[PDB]
Amino acid sequence: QEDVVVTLSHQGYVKYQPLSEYEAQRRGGKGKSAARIKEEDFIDRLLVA
DNA sequence: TTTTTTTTTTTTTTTTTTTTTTTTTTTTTTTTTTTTTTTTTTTTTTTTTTTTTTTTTTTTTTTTTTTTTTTTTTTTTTTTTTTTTTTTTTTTTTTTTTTTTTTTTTTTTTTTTTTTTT
Repeated sequence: QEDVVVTLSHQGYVKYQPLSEYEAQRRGGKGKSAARIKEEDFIDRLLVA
C-alpha cells in the first residue's frame, strides 16, 4: 500500500528501508533512540521519509 | 598345324584421404567462510514529575563592508549533424496436443563351438 516508510543510504552498501511506525515520539532533550542499522566503519549519508 | 595380336586382373606397393584415439581452455559444481534473524535476561539504559540558578533575547543607538550599481567581453549555451546504444515489430524455429506409419534394445538358463592368452 502507501504507508509512510523510512529509507536511508550510507557509504558503501546500504539501501535499508524500515517502516515508520516502529519509532515513537520523544521530547526534544533526550534523543539517543539507538536504531539498529549495522555499519562497519562507514558513514551515513541520506535519510528520506 | 603352327604361330601372331590384343585384352584384362593380378604380382600388386606407394600416395592421398579418411577415420579413430587423444588431452588445453572457459564453464560447472561442492566445500568452507562470512552476512542475516529470533529468543533470555541482564545490568543497564532510558522516559517522566518537581526545584533551581542561569545566560541569551529583546527596550535603544552606532557604523561599515557587504549590498547597491553599469558595463566589456568573455564562454558557456544552443543549434545542426552524425554515431552508438537502447528498445520494440517482425520473422523464424521448436514443442505439445491425438490417431496413424515405421522400427530398436538389455538380461537369465545350458551346452557346444570358435578365438585369444599362458
